[PDB]
Amino acid sequence: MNRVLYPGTFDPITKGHGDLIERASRLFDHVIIAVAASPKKNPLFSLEQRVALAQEVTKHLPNVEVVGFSTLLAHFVKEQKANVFLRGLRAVSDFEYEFQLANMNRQLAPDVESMFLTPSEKYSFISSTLVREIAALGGDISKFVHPAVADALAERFK
Amino acid sequence: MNRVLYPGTFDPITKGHGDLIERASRLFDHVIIAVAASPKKNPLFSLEQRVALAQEVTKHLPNVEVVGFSTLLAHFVKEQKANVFLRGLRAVSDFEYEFQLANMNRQLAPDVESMFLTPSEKYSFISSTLVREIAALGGDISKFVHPAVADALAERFK
Amino acid sequence: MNRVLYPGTFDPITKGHGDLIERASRLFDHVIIAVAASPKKNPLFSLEQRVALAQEVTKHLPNVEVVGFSTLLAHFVKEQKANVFLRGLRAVSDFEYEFQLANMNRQLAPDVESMFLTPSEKYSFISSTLVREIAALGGDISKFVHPAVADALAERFK
Ligand SMILES: CC(=O)SCCNC(=O)CCNC(=O)[C@H](O)C(C)(C)COP(=O)(O)OP(=O)(O)OC[C@H]1O[C@@H](n2cnc3c(N)ncnc32)[C@H](O)[C@@H]1OP(=O)(O)O
Ligand SMILES: CC(=O)SCCNC(=O)CCNC(=O)[C@H](O)C(C)(C)COP(=O)(O)OP(=O)(O)OC[C@H]1O[C@@H](n2cnc3c(N)ncnc32)[C@H](O)[C@@H]1OP(=O)(O)O
Ligand SMILES: CC(=O)SCCNC(=O)CCNC(=O)[C@H](O)C(C)(C)COP(=O)(O)OP(=O)(O)OC[C@H]1O[C@@H](n2cnc3c(N)ncnc32)[C@H](O)[C@@H]1OP(=O)(O)O
Repeated sequence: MNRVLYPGTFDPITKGHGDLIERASRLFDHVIIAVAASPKKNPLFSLEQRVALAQEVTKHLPNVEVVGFSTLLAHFVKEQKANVFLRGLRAVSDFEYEFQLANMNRQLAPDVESMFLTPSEKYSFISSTLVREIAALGGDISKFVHPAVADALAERFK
Repeated sequence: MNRVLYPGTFDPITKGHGDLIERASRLFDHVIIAVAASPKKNPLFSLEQRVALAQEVTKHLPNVEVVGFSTLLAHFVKEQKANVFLRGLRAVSDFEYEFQLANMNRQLAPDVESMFLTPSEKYSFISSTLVREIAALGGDISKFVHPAVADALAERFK
Repeated sequence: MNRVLYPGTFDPITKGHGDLIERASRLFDHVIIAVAASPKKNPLFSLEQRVALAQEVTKHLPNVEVVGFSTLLAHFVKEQKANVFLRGLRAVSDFEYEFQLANMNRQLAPDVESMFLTPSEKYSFISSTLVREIAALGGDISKFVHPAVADALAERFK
C-alpha cells in the first residue's frame, strides 16, 4: 500500500494544489494533506482555517484526508506512517529548494521517498502569495481558487 | 497609439530602469512609469519620494509621464487606458516570476499586452536592493544611479 | 601571497562552509572567515557566538582565522588586506545573485578578485536556514554541522 503525504502551508489552498491532489488521489491508496503551521511565514489564515478550507476543497475525494501539524516534517511523516512525500514542481524555482528539501529529508527520514508532480499547465503560475495580494487589493481571484476559498479571502480583507 | 505602462516599486529608480525608460520612450508614443506603493516591501523611500525621483530622472523625456498608485495593477492600467505592460529582464533573474506575473495579469487584464526589454550590459547586475544596502553602509552608489538619486540616498541615511 | 576572504552570515556555520574552508586553506596562504553582522536577517546567533562557532570549527587549520564585522564588505576587505573574495555556491542557489554581488563589488573594490568554489556533493545541499529550522523543531542536525554547532543549537532551543 502507498500512503502519500502532501505537506504545505496552503495559505490558502489554490486550484494549483487541488489539481495535484486530484491527480494524487487517483494514483495512491491514501493521500494526506499535511498543513504546516508555518508561524515564520505569518500566515494570512490560521492553521485551523487552512485545514478547514483544504477539507472543503477535497471533500469529494474519499481517500484524501487533511490534518494540520506544527512539528518537524520528517518526524510527522513517520508519525503518519506515509512512505511518499508529494511536492509540486511548477516552473521553475524553487525546485532547487525542493531538491535541497528532499536531500535533507532523506537524511532524517531515509525510508520515505520524495516524489514530484507538475500541475496541469492551466493551473501552473498560480501562487498563493499572488492570490493573497490580488484579494487584498480587491481583485477577482475566482479563476485561481475554489469558491469557498474565494469567499474566505474576500471576507478576510473586510 | 500604444500607451505603455511600466510598473515597479522603484526604490529608488536606478540606471537600469533609466536605461529601459530611455529605450521605451524611443519605441512608444506614451510611456507611463507606474510607481507601486508596495507596502509589503517596506520601501526605503516614500511613494511620494519615489515618484519625485522618477519624475526627475525622466523629465527630459516628453513622451514619458510618472504616477504613483496603490491599487491593483490590473485595475490601474485600465484607468490609465494603457494597452501594453513593460517589464525589464536582467540575469536570470526574477524571470520565472515575470511569466507567472504576466500569466495572472493576462487573466485579470486580457486586453493588455505584456512585453519585455533588456538593459545594456553596463546596467545589468544593478539591483535597487543592493543599492539600498550599499548606501546604508556608506558605500558609494553614484555609479549605479542618477545624481538626484545619489543625493537622496545620501540624505536618506543622515 | 594571496589572502582570501570568505564572507557570510554563518548562522550557524555548517559542514557546507567547512568543506569550502578546508579546500581554501590548502590553496591559500591565508584564509579569513569574515562573519557579517547582518542585522536585517535577525540571526539566531549573535555575531560573537557565530564568530566563536566559526573559530571552533576551524582552529585546527593554522592559516585560517575568523573575524566578525558590521561594515560594508567592500571597505572591510580593504581593512583586512585581502585581494580575493571567496564565495561558495551551495549547489545551484542563484549564481546570478553572486554575479550581481561580484560585479557591484568590482565597482567598490576594483583590486579584489571574486572567486567561487563548489562544495563536495555530500555537503552541497546543506542550508544553514534549514538547519536552524530543523533544530528548532527538535530534529537531529548532527549530519549537517560540526559537534560544537550541534551542541550550541541544542542549548539554544530548550
Ligand atoms: C528538512 C525539513 O524537514 S524542513 C524543516 C523546516 N520545517 C518543517 O519541517 C515543518 C514543515 N514545513 C513544511 O511542510 C512546508 O510546507 C515546507 C517547508 C515543506 C514548504 O513550504 P510551503 O508551505 O510548501 O510553501 P512554499 O515553500 O511552497 O511557498 C508557498 C508557495 O508555494 C505554493 N505552495 C504552498 N504549499 C505548497 C506545497 N505543499 N506544494 C507545492 N506548492 C506549494 C503556493 O502556491 C505558494 O505560492 P508562492 O510561491 O507565490 O508563495
Ligand atoms: C498579479 C500581479 O500582477 S500582482 C497583484 C497584486 N499586487 C498589485 O497589483 C501591485 C501592483 N504593482 C506590482 O505588483 C509591482 O509593481 C511589481 C511586483 C509588478 C513590481 O515590483 P518590483 O518593482 O519588480 O520589485 P522587485 O524587488 O521585485 O524588483 C526586482 C528587481 O528588479 C528592479 N526593478 C524594480 N522595478 C522594476 C520593474 N518595473 N521592471 C524591471 N525591474 C524592476 C529592481 O531594481 C529590483 O531589484 P531588487 O530585486 O534587488 O530589489
Ligand atoms: C558586498 C557588498 O558590499 S553588497 C552589500 C551587502 N552587504 C554588505 O556589504 C555587508 C556584508 N554582508 C555579507 O557579507 C553577507 O554575508 C552577504 C550578503 C554578502 C551574503 O549573505 P549570506 O551569508 O550568503 O546569507 P544568505 O542570505 O545566502 O543565507 C545564509 C545562507 O547562505 C550560505 N552561505 C553563507 N555565506 C556563504 C558563502 N560565502 N558562500 C556560499 N554560501 C554561503 C549558508 O549556507 C546559508 O544557507 P541558507 O541560504 O539556507 O540560509
